[PDB]
Amino acid sequence: KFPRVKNWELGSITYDTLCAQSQQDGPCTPRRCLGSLVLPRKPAEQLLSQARDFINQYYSSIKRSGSQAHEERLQEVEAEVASTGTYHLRESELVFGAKQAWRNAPRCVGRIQWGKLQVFDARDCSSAQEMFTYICNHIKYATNRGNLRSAITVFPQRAPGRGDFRIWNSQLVRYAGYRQQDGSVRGDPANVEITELCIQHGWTPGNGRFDVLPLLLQAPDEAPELFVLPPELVLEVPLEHPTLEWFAALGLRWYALPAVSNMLLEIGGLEFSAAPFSGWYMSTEIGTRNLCDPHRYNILEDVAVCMDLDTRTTSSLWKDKAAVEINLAVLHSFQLAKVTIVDHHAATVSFMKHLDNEQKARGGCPADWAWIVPPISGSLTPVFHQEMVNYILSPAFRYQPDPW
Amino acid sequence: GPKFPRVKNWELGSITYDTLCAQSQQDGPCTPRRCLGSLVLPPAEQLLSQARDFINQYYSSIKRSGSQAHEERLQEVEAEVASTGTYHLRESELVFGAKQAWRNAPRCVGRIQWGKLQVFDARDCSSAQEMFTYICNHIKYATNRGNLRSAITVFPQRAPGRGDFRIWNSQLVRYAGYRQQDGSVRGDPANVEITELCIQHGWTPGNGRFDVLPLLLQAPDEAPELFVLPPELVLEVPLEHPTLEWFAALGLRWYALPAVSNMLLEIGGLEFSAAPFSGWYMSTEIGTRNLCDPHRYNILEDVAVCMDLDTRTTSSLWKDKAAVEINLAVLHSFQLAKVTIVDHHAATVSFMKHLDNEQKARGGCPADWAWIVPPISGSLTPVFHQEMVNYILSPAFRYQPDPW
Ligand code: HEM
Ligand code: HEM
Ligand SMILES: Cc1cc(N)nc(CCCCCc2cc(C)cc(N)n2)c1
Ligand SMILES: Cc1cc(N)nc(CCCCCc2cc(C)cc(N)n2)c1
Ligand SMILES: C[C@H](O)[C@H](O)[C@H]1CNc2nc(N)[nH]c(=O)c2N1
Ligand SMILES: C[C@H](O)[C@H](O)[C@H]1CNc2nc(N)[nH]c(=O)c2N1
Ligand SMILES: [Zn+2]
Repeated sequence: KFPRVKNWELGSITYDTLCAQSQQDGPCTPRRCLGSLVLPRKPAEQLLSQARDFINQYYSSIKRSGSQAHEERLQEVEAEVASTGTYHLRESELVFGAKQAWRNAPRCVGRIQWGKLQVFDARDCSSAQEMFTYICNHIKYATNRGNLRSAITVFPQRAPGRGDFRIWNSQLVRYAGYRQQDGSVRGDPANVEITELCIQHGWTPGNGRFDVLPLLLQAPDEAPELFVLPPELVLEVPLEHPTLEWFAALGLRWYALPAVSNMLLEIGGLEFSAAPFSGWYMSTEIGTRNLCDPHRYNILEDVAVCMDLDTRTTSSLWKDKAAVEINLAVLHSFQLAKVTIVDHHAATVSFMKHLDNEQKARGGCPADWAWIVPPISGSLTPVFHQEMVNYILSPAFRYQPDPW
Repeated sequence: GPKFPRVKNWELGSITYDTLCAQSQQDGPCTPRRCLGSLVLPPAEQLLSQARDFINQYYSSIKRSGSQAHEERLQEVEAEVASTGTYHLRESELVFGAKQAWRNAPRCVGRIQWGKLQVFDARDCSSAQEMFTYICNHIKYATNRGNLRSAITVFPQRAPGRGDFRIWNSQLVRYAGYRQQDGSVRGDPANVEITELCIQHGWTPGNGRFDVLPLLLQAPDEAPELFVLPPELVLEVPLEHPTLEWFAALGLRWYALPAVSNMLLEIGGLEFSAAPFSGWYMSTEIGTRNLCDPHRYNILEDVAVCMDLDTRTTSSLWKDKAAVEINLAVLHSFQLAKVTIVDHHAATVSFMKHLDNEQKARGGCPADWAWIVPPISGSLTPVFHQEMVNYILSPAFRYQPDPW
C-alpha cells in the first residue's frame, strides 16, 4: 500500500506512508491515470468526523493530545454541531488550518515557506465595503514595499441558510483583457470574462494592455459590488533586460503580488469560500506562462524578431532563445526594483529540501509532478528527476464554481 | 455529458472524450486515493482470452470481423493452445501487432509515424551468432546511411520450459562507462553495469568518453556470447555549433540510431523478449538528457564556462542558456551531416496531429504527459497544454527484468 518513490539522479528511495491519511478520492483509477487533468470532473454525522479529525490534528501539533483542553474542545464542537448543525473555529485553530492547507497543496513549489504565513482573521465581516478594507490591508501588508511576506485573509465561512462571501476576481491583481472587433484581445486573454463582468457592473474601461482591473466583491445574496484598488497599493515592476536595451521599449510590466482569490479553503469540514492568499512569484510564472503562452500575451515572436532570430523554422530554436531572455528580464527587473522573486532553479532546490523535511516529519509529501516541474528547462532542475505521489490531504485549498 | 474521461486543451479550448480507455485490459499503478503516474516503473486459460482479443483486433483492422476466416482463425488458436499450451502468429498478424504496440506506447511522442515501421521477422533464429547477423542487418537497413528508417526485428517468442532469447544491452548502441578508482565515471554513467558485464565475459576495454560497447547476446539456455559491431555499421555524428567555434573542440559526439533492445513485445499473450526496435532521435534526447543530466555526461557547467556565463548564481540562467546552445548544436550537426533528427517543436506539433487522427480513428490515445512534454521549453510546446489519459493497451512494449 506504500509506494516506493525514487530520485533518479541520486538513486535514493523513500516510501510514502502519509498517503494513507488521504480520505478524498482524486480522479485516477486502476484502469486509467488522469493526473494531468487541471480540474476534477466535479451533512451532520460527517462534518462531525472531519471536525474531530481536524481538532485532533491541532492538539497533536501543539503536543497536547489527550490532554484536558483537547477533550473540552471536542465537547465544544460536538455540542455546537448537535444544536446548530455547524461550528466555529478558534482563531489559533484557523491559523493552524491555514498553514496546513498550504502544506498540503500538492501543486505548490514554494511550500518550504509553509510555516511562515501571516493569518488575517476577517470573519467579522458583514459587507462588500469591509471585505475591501480587509483586502486593502492584506495587499499593503503582503506587499511590504517589495520585501514580500506570505499572507492569507479569511472571510466568514459558508453557511447552510444563505449565499457565500466571494471574490469574483481570480486574482487580487489582474490586467484587463479587451475583446476587440476582429476577435483579437488587447491585454490579458485570461481575463476576458472578468473584464466584461466589470464593465457590465458599471466599470469605465481603459485601452491599455496592462490596465489594473477593479475588484468585484460579493456579500451573501447581494449583487456583487465593484471597488477600484488604489494605484498606490498595487506595486508593479517595469520589465527590462540587463543587455538588450530595446527590451525596455516594448512597455512590458508585471505586478509584484500574486494573490489567489477564487479558491475555497477547507478546514475540519468548514468551508471558507473567500480566503485570498499570497506569497511571491517564481519568475517562470511571469516570464514563461503569463508572457509566452500563445493564449496569453504571446510575445515570443515579437522578442525573437527584435533579437534578430530566424523565425522561419523551428530548428533554430528561436522560441527557446527568446523565452530565456524574457525570463532573464523578469528576474533582472525584479532584482533591480528590489521586489521579491525566485527563479525556478532556486525554487526547485528549496522544494527538494522541503520533501526531505516532510519525509522526516510526516512520512511523505503530496506532490503533483506536472505542476511542480517548471515550464522551461524542466530536466535541468532536480524535481524533474524525483518521482512524486499525489493525493488529497485536509486541510486543503480546493477549486470552487464561479458565482455567476 | 458522457461518462468517459473528458479531455481538454487549454491553449485552444477544445474538448474530447476518450472512449478508447474502455478497451484497456490491464491495470496501471493509480487508485482513487493516490496518483502514481510519475513513477518510471510499476500460463493456462489467461493466454486464450488474451489471444482471442488480439485476433479480434487483427480481423477488425482488416475489416473482416465476423467472417469465416476470423472464426476459423479463432478455432485454430484454441486448438493450438489446447494441445501445446502456446500458439504462433501468422506473418501479417506479427506486422500488425508490432505496429499496434508502437501505436499503444504512451510514452512515445513519435507515434505520427506508427504506420511506417519495417518489421523484419527473425522467429527462425536459433543461435547467438545468428542474432548478431539479424541485428547487423537491422542496423544497416535502419541507418540507411543517415536517411533513417523505423524498424523492428522479432526474435523467437518465449516457450514453456526453454530459456528466452535476450539482448543484454539496453540499446544496440551504448557508450562505455568506466568506473574510476577516484569514484567518477569516464564516458556514460548510465552504462556502468553493462560495461562491467561486458568485461566479465571477456571484452577488452578501451578508455575514451565514447567507446561503443559490444553486444551481449543470449541464445536460449546459453550464457551470453559477445559480439563487436563493425565501426562502419555504427553511424556517429560529431557535434559542432553553427556560431560558437570552440564547441567543435569539445570533442562531443552521439550515435545516429536509437534502438531499444531490452523491452518485451507482447501480443495476444505471446511474449517476444528480444525484439529490438529503432526510429530516429528527437534532439532533446541527446542535447538535454544525454549530455546535460547530472547523472550522465553532465557537460552543462563546462559549456557555460566556455560561454563565459556567470556559473555562481542560479539567476543568471546559465543552465538554461547553455542547454539551449547544446541543443542547437545537436540539431545543426545532425542536419549538416544528413542524419535524420527532429526538434522538440516540430515533433510535438505532429504528436498533436497524431492525437487528432487517433481521436477520429479509435476515440482517444494513451499518453504519458511527463514523458510527452520535452525536458526543455515544456510550455513552449503544444503538448504542455493538452490533458492526456494514460492507460495500458495490448499489444504492448513492456519492461522486463535484466537477465542477469
Ligand atoms: C511564498 C512564495 C510562493 C511561491 C513562489 C509559490 C509557488 C507556486 C507556483 C509556481 C505555483 C504554480 C502556479 C501556476 O502555475 O500558476 C503555485 C501553486 C499554488 N500555491 Fe504557491 N507558492 C508560494 C506561496 C504560497 C502560499 C502562501 C500559498 C497559500 C497560502 C500557496 C498556495 C498555492 C496553491 C493552493 C497552489 C495551487 C494553485 C492551483 O491549483 O490553482 N502558495 N505555488
Ligand atoms: C520515428 C522516430 C521516433 C521518435 C522521434 C521517437 C521519440 C521518442 C521519444 C523522445 C521517446 C522518449 C525517450 C526518452 O525519454 O528516453 C520515445 C519513447 C518510446 N518510443 Fe519512440 N520515437 C520514435 C520511434 C519509435 C519506434 C519505431 C518505436 C517502436 C516500435 C518507438 C517506441 C517507443 C517506446 C516503447 C518508448 C518508451 C520507452 C520507455 O518507456 O523507456 N518509438 N520515443
Ligand atoms: C485552473 C486554475 C484555477 C485557479 N484558481 N488558479 C489557477 C492559476 C493560479 C495561479 C497561482 C499563482 C501563485 C500563487 C501563489 C500564492 C504564489 C505564486 N507564486 N503563484 C489555475
Ligand atoms: C528504464 C528504461 C528502460 C528502457 N527500456 N528505456 C529507457 C529509456 C530508453 C530511451 C528510448 C529512446 C528512443 C527510442 C526510439 C525507438 C526512438 C527515439 N527517438 N528514442 C529507460
Ligand atoms: C494540461 C496540464 O496539466 C496543464 O497545462 C498544467 C501543466 N503544468 C502546470 N504547472 C504549473 N505550475 N502551472 C500550470 O498551469 C500548469 N499547467
Ligand atoms: C520522475 C520522472 O517521472 C522521471 O524523471 C521521468 C520524467 N519524464 C521523462 N520523460 C522522458 N521522455 N524520459 C524520461 O526519462 C523521463 N523521466
Ligand atoms: Zn494517476
